[PDB]
Amino acid sequence: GIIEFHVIGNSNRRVLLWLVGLQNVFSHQLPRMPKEYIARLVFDPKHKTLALIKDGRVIGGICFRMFPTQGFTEIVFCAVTSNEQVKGYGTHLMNHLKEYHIKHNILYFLTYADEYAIGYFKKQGFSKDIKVPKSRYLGYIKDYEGATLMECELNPRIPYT
Amino acid sequence: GIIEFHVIGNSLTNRRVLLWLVGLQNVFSHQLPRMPKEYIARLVFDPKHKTLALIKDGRVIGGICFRMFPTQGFTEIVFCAVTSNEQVKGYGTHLMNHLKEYHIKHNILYFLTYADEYAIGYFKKQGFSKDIKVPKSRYLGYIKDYEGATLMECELNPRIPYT
Amino acid sequence: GIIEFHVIGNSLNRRVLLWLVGLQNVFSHQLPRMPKEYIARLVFDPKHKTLALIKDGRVIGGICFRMFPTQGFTEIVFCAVTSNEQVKGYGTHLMNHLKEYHIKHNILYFLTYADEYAIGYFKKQGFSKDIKVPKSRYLGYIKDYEGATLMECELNPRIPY
Amino acid sequence: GIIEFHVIGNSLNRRVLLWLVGLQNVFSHQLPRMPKEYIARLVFDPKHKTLALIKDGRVIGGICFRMFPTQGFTEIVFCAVTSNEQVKGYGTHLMNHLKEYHIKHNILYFLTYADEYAIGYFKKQGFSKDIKVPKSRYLGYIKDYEGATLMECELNPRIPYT
Amino acid sequence: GIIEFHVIGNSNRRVLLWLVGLQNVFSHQLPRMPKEYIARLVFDPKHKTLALIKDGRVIGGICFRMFPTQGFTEIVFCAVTSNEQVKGYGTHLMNHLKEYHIKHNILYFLTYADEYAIGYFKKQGFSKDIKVPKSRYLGYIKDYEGATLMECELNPRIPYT
Amino acid sequence: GIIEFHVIGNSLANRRVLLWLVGLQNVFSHQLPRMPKEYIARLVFDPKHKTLALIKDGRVIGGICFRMFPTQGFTEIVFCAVTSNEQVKGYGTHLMNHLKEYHIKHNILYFLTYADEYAIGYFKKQGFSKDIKVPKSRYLGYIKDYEGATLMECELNPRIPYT
Amino acid sequence: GIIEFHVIGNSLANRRVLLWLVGLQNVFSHQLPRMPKEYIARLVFDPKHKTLALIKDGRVIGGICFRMFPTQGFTEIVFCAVTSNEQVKGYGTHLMNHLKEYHIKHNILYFLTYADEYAIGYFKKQGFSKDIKVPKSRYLGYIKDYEGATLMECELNPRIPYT
Amino acid sequence: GIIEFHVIGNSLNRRVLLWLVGLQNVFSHQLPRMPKEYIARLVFDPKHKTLALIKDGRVIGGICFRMFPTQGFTEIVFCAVTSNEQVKGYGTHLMNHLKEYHIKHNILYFLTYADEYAIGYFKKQGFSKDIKVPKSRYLGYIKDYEGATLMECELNPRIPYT
Ligand SMILES: CC(C)(COP(=O)(O)OP(=O)(O)OC[C@H]1O[C@@H](n2cnc3c(N)ncnc32)[C@H](O)[C@@H]1OP(=O)(O)O)[C@@H](O)C(=O)NCCC(=O)NCCSC(=O)CCCC(=O)O
Ligand SMILES: CC(C)(COP(=O)(O)OP(=O)(O)OC[C@H]1O[C@@H](n2cnc3c(N)ncnc32)[C@H](O)[C@@H]1OP(=O)(O)O)[C@@H](O)C(=O)NCCC(=O)NCCSC(=O)CCCC(=O)O
Ligand SMILES: CC(C)(COP(=O)(O)OP(=O)(O)OC[C@H]1O[C@@H](n2cnc3c(N)ncnc32)[C@H](O)[C@@H]1OP(=O)(O)O)[C@@H](O)C(=O)NCCC(=O)NCCSC(=O)CCCC(=O)O
Ligand SMILES: CC(C)(COP(=O)(O)OP(=O)(O)OC[C@H]1O[C@@H](n2cnc3c(N)ncnc32)[C@H](O)[C@@H]1OP(=O)(O)O)[C@@H](O)C(=O)NCCC(=O)NCCSC(=O)CCCC(=O)O
Ligand SMILES: CC(C)(COP(=O)(O)OP(=O)(O)OC[C@H]1O[C@@H](n2cnc3c(N)ncnc32)[C@H](O)[C@@H]1OP(=O)(O)O)[C@@H](O)C(=O)NCCC(=O)NCCSC(=O)CCCC(=O)O
Ligand SMILES: CC(C)(COP(=O)(O)OP(=O)(O)OC[C@H]1O[C@@H](n2cnc3c(N)ncnc32)[C@H](O)[C@@H]1OP(=O)(O)O)[C@@H](O)C(=O)NCCC(=O)NCCSC(=O)CCCC(=O)O
Ligand SMILES: CC(C)(COP(=O)(O)OP(=O)(O)OC[C@H]1O[C@@H](n2cnc3c(N)ncnc32)[C@H](O)[C@@H]1OP(=O)(O)O)[C@@H](O)C(=O)NCCC(=O)NCCSC(=O)CCCC(=O)O
Ligand SMILES: CC(C)(COP(=O)(O)OP(=O)(O)OC[C@H]1O[C@@H](n2cnc3c(N)ncnc32)[C@H](O)[C@@H]1OP(=O)(O)O)[C@@H](O)C(=O)NCCC(=O)NCCSC(=O)CCCC(=O)O
Repeated sequence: GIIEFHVIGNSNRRVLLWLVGLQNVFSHQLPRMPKEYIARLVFDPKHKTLALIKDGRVIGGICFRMFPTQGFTEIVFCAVTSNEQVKGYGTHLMNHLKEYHIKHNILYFLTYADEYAIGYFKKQGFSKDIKVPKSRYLGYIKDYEGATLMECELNPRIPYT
Repeated sequence: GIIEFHVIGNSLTNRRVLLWLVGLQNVFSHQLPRMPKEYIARLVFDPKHKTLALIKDGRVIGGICFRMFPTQGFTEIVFCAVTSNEQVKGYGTHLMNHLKEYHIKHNILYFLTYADEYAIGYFKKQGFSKDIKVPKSRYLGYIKDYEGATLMECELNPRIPYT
Repeated sequence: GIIEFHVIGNSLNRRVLLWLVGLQNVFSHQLPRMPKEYIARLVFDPKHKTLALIKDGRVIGGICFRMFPTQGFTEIVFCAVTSNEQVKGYGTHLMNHLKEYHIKHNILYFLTYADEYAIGYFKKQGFSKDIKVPKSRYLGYIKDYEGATLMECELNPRIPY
Repeated sequence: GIIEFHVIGNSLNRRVLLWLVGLQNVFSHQLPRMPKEYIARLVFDPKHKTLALIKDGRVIGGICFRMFPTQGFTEIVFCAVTSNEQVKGYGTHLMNHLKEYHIKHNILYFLTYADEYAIGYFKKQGFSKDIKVPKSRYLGYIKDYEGATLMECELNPRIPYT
Repeated sequence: GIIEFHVIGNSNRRVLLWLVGLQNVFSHQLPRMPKEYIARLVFDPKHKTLALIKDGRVIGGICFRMFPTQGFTEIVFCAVTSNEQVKGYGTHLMNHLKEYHIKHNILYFLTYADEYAIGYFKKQGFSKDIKVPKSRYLGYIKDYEGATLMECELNPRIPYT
Repeated sequence: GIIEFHVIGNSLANRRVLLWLVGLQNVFSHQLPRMPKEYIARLVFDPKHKTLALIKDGRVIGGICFRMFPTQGFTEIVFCAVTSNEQVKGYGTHLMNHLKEYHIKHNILYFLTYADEYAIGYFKKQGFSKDIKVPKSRYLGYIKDYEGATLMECELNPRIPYT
Repeated sequence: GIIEFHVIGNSLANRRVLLWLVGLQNVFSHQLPRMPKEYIARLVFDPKHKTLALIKDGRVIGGICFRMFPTQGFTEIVFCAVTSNEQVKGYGTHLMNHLKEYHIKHNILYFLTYADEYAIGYFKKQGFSKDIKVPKSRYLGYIKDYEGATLMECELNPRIPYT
Repeated sequence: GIIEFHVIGNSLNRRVLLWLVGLQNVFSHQLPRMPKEYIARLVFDPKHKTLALIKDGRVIGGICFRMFPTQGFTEIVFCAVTSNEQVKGYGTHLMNHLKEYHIKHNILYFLTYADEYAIGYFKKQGFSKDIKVPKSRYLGYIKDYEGATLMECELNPRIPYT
């Protein structure tokens, strides 16, 4: 149906049910993390979420945490619901997220990828060469140990969307 | 007895809480004799200081005074004590665990603190470590420094329940 | 006509408004390979300021910059003097005002990237390739460009009056 | 006669206003190479406060400072004692008061610059050329007087200074 | 490419950037017009502008000024950006402007056209025979020595879009 | 059988008037079928158009939708219709008269209308004329132009009672 | 008797003004007895119409009803009358002289009127002309063109003391 | 000395009032065969504006005008500068300022009835006898003094006059 992207968060029913929608999709695709954890982070004020909507219904999104005081943006949760993967949705999601960030003058993503995920983060432009001083992000980015930290650098000249 | 925990603090915007804070200043000062009593009470009743209080039968029997630095990304452990006839019962670790839970819920996962010789052992068993991942450039001037004490650090795991 | 220097920006005034569009035009005209949209987005960003050089109510040049007190330097984003008034010292006065403005604001370091068409002008303004600012302090704060040369300028602090 | 301290500033009283002028006077006289008006814009800046030393009604000394609590330190801007009150301990009591004041606001580091003529006083007040504080924490905030040693003082909140 | 139309003006950031986008497209497509004149009118509040928005960015517009008291509108600027011309965009912009002017009780367009623009206005149902009296438009619309005054009369009983 | 006149219009209205406006838009739309019913609708509910409604047993049977241009010194006649089973009874004249008297009481003295081939003798019999004394500069681009229709004019005497 | 001039009308009255207006409604209709009293009354009390009243000994003895059309730059003389026991004494010429002075001070420099056969003499003596300098497009429709009545104009000079 | 321009008038502030009276003097004195009553009644009329030329406090000239925004033009009513400051560009700088003022208020036509001594000046200011504004549009809104020359000036809104 109509496909739409909304950057939504907690500061309205339509947004609220979308946020439960997202928390359902993040808990279900990322089972290794307590659903109570995903709920707090999704419904936190400082966290925003880019929501992919197919016909009223959440099917995917990205939860992030902008650190404009730090120069970068932390990518917290990335899921696309199982009957919607591998149709290039995750890419469209990352690009809207990229476009959103260049419009807000922020040019580095930082995220902790799991072994299963790294291939998709490559294909979005993320590298293992972390050019940000560890002193800049340690303690702000939620430091999963074992998970693999990656960087992305945006070019505010390219239209990502 | 009945046991309750409570994050309390001197608000600039109540009386149970007041007498509760007084009781903590009395515990901290008497269990921490080389801390001047006036210095403790200044910190406790300071607004940007919170204080997890441990209450047994309405009576303060311990607690941790801490100062959050969310902009910096870590919490300063300021005081903690358990009153003398309630130590070695596990109350000290229950305070720490609860303190750890509150701090996941507030998206902070780093504890800094200075320890004398006599407290260093306790903090290791709360899973602090001498190795400090946090940049000096981030905590210096915000945490009450202590020349002559160890700087300990603790890293919390948001995927874990502590209480 | 009489020359005026003003440090302006979007405040988050009709005369300042049309001046910011004037700057957006001489910036986007003299830096022709840069997206008009991008220059406009930055000129009108509230956290960027622009030293405008005014001659007869009309914009003839200026320097778009972005200060980083928390980091001790200022990023210089755009510098252009309009064509019919270049090589008249106008560029130098703009740079010299900027230096005066920053000494008074206790920032004594400029960081800029210089393409080959512009690097000489910056050398002649007291810039060097010798970046004394720790890389620790500027990554993720200055728009890292590849293929361009990062230049530094260190100001000399002055006791006013 | 009566000696008396007050932390004065220009916010948004005739007594306080003339007190400030006296402070600009004493500062500008004891710092003769400082432009008088640069001293003026500072004393009367809202973000600057001054610890005034009044003696029998009259400004004889002071320490002008700017607090940077979001950065954990205070910048010491001007110290001075009028010349016929120097070498009496007035300078030290002015400092010790400024310390006691800052313990109470949980700022525990002083930064300042020291020319030839006053570094010895600052060392007697416990300032060191070792700067514990991150250069990343003050480089864009404090006025640099290049040619004058930057010095730091770290405060112990557990001790009385008054 | 999601195209979309909007009648906007100066009384919101994206609207501001949208007008800058418009002032740009106008200057570049109408070079003999001073850039500052174009901006002075676009950001004048009695002047509205029908922005054509391809995939988020301005790629065309008509700056017009409505004169209800006088019973007509002034067509002030017309442009479609260079890469998007001869696709129909110019005619679609006129038709939307015509519908807006039906639903607003205004059924007369006046414009001055130089020789290169006369072809386009004839195609949009403009004519050189001006039935509005000089008494009604003169000194209200900005006249142009040597440009043809072109007139258009709309049918409120027609759908134009 | 009780017949009333009311000058109504869309105030920028209660249900009786709203329903009347609709009934007027219904009637105008049927007795004028070459007029887009969406155009009739948009005009009748315009806040600067008024309508002299002929009502019988609470029911709209006819009206004259007009547009007063007091700055220009005349009124435009927009729509004129009596329902079909009430025509040729003299309703359309009483409507014109009530409208004529309405306007001299409002110090407007000129009517302008466009009349197709099939409406011209109606207006002739209500005092309208093809000879326009109003200057083209006064009305052009203020009245809705209908190319191929005859512009008609009417001059009202304020020393006359019309009703 | 003490004579007075007062520009009055029905605003949006004062019981001394309101009785003056009927005093005028009387004098106008009685001196112009072939115009319906109703038409005179409606106008005198129309609020876009003012009246310059001539008050002798408190009673009304004449006046000039007028209508200022500033947007068009002219005023219309609509009624002029002096009580019968007070004609041929200079009253109609003072009333006009005041009307003139008043309009200079309001930056209006043209008077128009449609004079009947019996008025024309008076208007000429007040410097009125049949030669109309104001284009037809400015007054037509705004002032009523009675068949058989003579448009006459008066052009005022602001550098002249009229009163 | 210091020279400033000020569009002033009576709003229906004493330094303004004394400034208007200064204008009514200067006008009345440069235009002696015009009744001073009439000059004054205009200058202080509220539908009238006056662009004042202040040199060292003192009003040395100005232009009294009347904007007819509904009719699309502005009447020039009085132009004078003091007898001992003419022929220095003052009256031309005054009109240039009046031109810019009217561009921003989108009124791009001036009309004036000139006496024979004025005509040269308005022509240097770019006035001409070829009136594009239809009679219907200005007639009666401006008094047509017999013997006076109706002149017109069209302003170009893309040119910078000041
Ligand atoms: C990976 C996504 C989010 C993307 O879904 P998508 O729409 O299918 O992506 P697409 O545009 O259609 O395809 C893009 C392209 O990415 C490549 N790719 C390589 N590895 C993978 C992979 N594991 N999954 C999905 N795609 C992957 C595929 O080949 C795709 O096609 P392509 O090769 O480009 O032609 C989705 O498949 C999903 O929800 N997976 C399960 C959740 C997950 O594992 N998320 C990653 C971790 S989230 C985070 O920020 C960290 C949490 C903490 C931690 O991990 O430690
Ligand atoms: C440390 C506490 C508060 C803990 O009391 P508790 O309820 O009895 O603890 P528990 O859970 O029952 O047992 C914990 C376990 O920790 C072990 N342990 C090893 N070393 C120590 C040690 N030094 N102190 C307390 N326990 C210690 C004990 O064997 C306990 O049993 P376990 O090993 O688990 O079988 C208590 O002993 C006390 O009141 N101590 C004196 C107050 C004190 O020194 N607190 C820490 C310093 S305050 C601060 O934040 C630092 C200020 C800056 C500076 O000091 O320089
Ligand atoms: C470069 C400026 C802004 C300076 O204009 P100006 O008024 O002529 O300066 P001036 O005081 O009269 O001349 C002083 C001196 O500058 C020297 N110079 C050396 N190289 C150049 C050069 N490439 N362009 C202009 N001047 C240059 C001239 O020889 C002059 O020599 P002199 O000292 O008089 O003997 C102007 O020419 C201009 O707008 N040029 C075209 C646009 C441009 O390339 N601007 C500089 C790039 S913007 C930038 O690098 C900021 C960051 C951009 C990014 O991040 O990518
Ligand atoms: C330095 C002060 C302010 C101190 O006043 P005081 O009453 O004499 O202090 P005290 O407690 O009685 O004496 C304590 C001790 O200070 C020692 N000392 C060593 N060197 C100096 C020195 N250069 N000046 C003053 N005292 C100095 C004296 O020997 C005393 O020693 P002691 O206590 O007996 O062991 C005074 O001498 C004075 O007013 N001097 C003139 C102004 C001045 O030098 N101010 C400090 C310059 S920094 C400033 O405020 C400007 C900004 C920085 C910049 O310009 O870059
Ligand atoms: C005129 C427009 C805006 C329209 O372009 P467009 O998107 O290509 O329109 P289209 O529907 O795709 O094609 C329309 C059709 O109109 C015909 N035509 C005749 N002359 C022209 C012409 N000069 N340019 C474009 N088309 C023109 C062409 O045959 C076009 O294709 P078609 O007939 O459908 O096969 C465009 O060409 C353009 O951007 N031109 C540059 C600026 C400009 O020419 N503006 C018009 C005058 S600005 C004004 O309103 C008055 C300012 C005062 C003054 O000039 O003095
Ligand atoms: C014309 C009216 C509205 C009036 O009808 P009514 O109630 O019967 O009036 P009445 O007092 O009994 O007068 C009947 C009298 O009018 C005469 N007559 C001469 N020509 C016509 C004519 N063309 N149509 C209707 N009647 C006409 C008849 O011979 C009758 O003779 P009579 O006066 O009784 O001796 C009615 O017949 C009707 O419903 N007509 C259908 C709609 C219509 O044509 N309305 C007039 C035009 S709408 C407009 O305002 C113009 C919009 C723009 C445009 O037209 O382009
Ligand atoms: C006209 C007036 C108002 C003037 O009477 P007044 O107070 O005596 O004025 P005055 O200063 O003493 O006379 C100055 C001079 O006016 C001359 N005059 C020349 N023709 C006439 C004339 N036809 N009627 C009255 N006076 C006339 C008299 O001869 C006087 O002496 P003069 O000949 O100059 O040596 C008076 O006669 C009167 O009230 N008459 C009855 C009403 C009347 O006819 N008023 C004239 C206005 S007509 C009107 O308002 C409706 C026309 C609108 C329309 O329906 O189209
Ligand atoms: C005309 C002005 C106002 C001009 O002020 P200014 O500073 O002297 O003029 P400027 O800037 O130096 O420009 C001088 C230049 O204008 C040329 N010019 C040609 N004819 C004349 C002329 N008749 N008067 C003044 N200048 C005249 C002179 O050759 C000068 O040559 P230039 O252009 O400098 O090379 C001045 O001379 C003056 O105050 N004159 C006395 C009052 C006067 O005549 N005012 C203008 C009449 S406006 C009016 O109300 C007339 C009656 C209108 C009505 O019927 O309501």
